[PDB]
Amino acid sequence: MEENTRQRTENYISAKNQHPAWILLATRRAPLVLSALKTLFEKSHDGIPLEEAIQSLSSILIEHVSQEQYDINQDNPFLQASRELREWIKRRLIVERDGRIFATDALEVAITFVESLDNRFMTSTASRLSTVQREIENLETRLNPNPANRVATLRRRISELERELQEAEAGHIEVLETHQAVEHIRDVYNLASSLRADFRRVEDSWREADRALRQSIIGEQYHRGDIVERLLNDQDALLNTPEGRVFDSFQQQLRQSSELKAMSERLRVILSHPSASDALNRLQRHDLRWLVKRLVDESQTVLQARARSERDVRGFMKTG
Amino acid sequence: DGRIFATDALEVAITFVESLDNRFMTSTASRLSTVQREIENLETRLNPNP
Repeated sequence: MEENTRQRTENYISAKNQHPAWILLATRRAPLVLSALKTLFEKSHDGIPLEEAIQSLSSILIEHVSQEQYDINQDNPFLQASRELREWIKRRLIVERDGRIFATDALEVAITFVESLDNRFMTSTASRLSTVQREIENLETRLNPNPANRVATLRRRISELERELQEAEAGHIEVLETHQAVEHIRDVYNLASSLRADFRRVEDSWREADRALRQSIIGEQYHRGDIVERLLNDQDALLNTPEGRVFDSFQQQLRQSSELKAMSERLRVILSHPSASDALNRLQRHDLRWLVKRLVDESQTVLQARARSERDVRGFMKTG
Repeated sequence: DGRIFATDALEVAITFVESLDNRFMTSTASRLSTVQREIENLETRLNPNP
């Protein structure tokens, strides 16, 4: 379909004139600011404390003072860092939240773009095709409701695994070549890293939904009993909004203690293997080593972020 | 050859705006299942002990 094509131009004009990331990319000083921000958050576990961030930013400013054409300050690093950080918060690029600072989704996308723009390592690896093949293999074998097809698929899979077991019993096994392992490690890192990319879009979904709820209530005459069911209706509405729905299923899976613990153990043994150190620098390996911890804590943070809207029912209903 | 094709630059630029509001999402239980399965595969392959 192509009827929307007329409207898409207006949509893109909107995005250009308002969206944070795009506006950032158009600034005369875009690369310097984006690089500074990238470096700042490149070391984060979670939201960084305001003063830790201030120190790091002031130090980084010192490193780039030689770029004098941009009116970069040359006599006061802490004041400059504070001014710039305040401005960036004004740019809707980072959040005045809980004494810490987090990367707005706009910053996430701008980082992904520019960091994926120059001459670099590509977004893929030689192992991507194998992963896609396995994923399609599972997607088809599970979408197919014909039980006959499913049982036949299992009959052949079990035979393949039986071949493998017999081969190993006879004393023959196979392992990855070094560079093959390098590519697989890079593939793992590329995949798992994307899991973090959308938490703070779900956060914004909750924020916008809650602000829309409170905004529509400007009809002070509204029969307040509606919220007795709207308490469930908001949850249902966001449980079909792909953000909240997918995040809820993600939590449902994230609660499988055995699977997450096993995946962490496997990640540990993978990072231990020598090839790991070659595929990734120490920073990336440290990031991946505790990844499960990061996901757990970020999900819990987003939960306690939606928490604000949860109590809003009584704040709306009651008076006295 | 008389035809026209989009350079990689334009491909990436398109991928940028399309990753704005109308973007697709990856923080998914599906993605986690993929990563879990494929990490199992990677570990088992890297294990040399028969």
